[PDB]
Amino acid sequence: HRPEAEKWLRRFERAPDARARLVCLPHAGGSASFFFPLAKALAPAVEVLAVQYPGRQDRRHEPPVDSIGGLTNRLLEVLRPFGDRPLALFGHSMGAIIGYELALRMPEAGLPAPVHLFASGRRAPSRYRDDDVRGASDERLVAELRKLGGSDAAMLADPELLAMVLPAIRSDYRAVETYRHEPGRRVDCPVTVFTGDHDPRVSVGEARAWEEHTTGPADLRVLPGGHFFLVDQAAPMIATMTEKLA
Ligand SMILES: [Cl-]
Repeated sequence: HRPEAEKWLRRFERAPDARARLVCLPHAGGSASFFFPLAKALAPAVEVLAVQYPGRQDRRHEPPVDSIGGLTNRLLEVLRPFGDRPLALFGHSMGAIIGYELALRMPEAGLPAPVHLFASGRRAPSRYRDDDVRGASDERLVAELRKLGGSDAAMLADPELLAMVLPAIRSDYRAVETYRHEPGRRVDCPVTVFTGDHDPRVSVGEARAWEEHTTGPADLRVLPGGHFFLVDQAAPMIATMTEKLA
């Protein structure tokens, strides 16, 4: 079971004396490797556990888990062994939703409550939007990922890997857009929200609205950029996260 569980997590920089572990949950089309710089930046005080969803990179042959709830169910089991220190969650876009669902479910699932939720690039769970005004073409979604460079973009360049990963991007996209929150629910931990100032799917009001999803303090940081603002704006985010986790 642990060997299977370990397929879901990558520890790019062991931090045996970390005061907290930070579970990092990528966007649609994003893999664990997205958080390699963050693991290096937060160690030794915080240990990053970067989540590898089925269908990603080394898991490319596994069918995507097709719903937020299915991902959450599986991740709850993955995170069982980390109750010896505080656990915090960070997610971008789809990852933000999975982070929120994990935080809500953890106590009834038998896991200690998380100490903090960082929600990046995502409107509050209660905030509804109809279909993207831009549509969601294969070309746009792949182009956004290509722009980021790194390992995920390198994969997309190979037409054989592209053919396999495109349906995973599509599955992820559909999972997030079909996701519906359970009305009335609130986590108990602090929520710190990061959003780009021109992400067309996250208004400042929708980002502030994360306050309706916690009984604890909610914080909002608007950073310059679009949906993937967090790449170019990594430093102040890391600074804020370090401060919050200290
Ligand atoms: Cl996403």
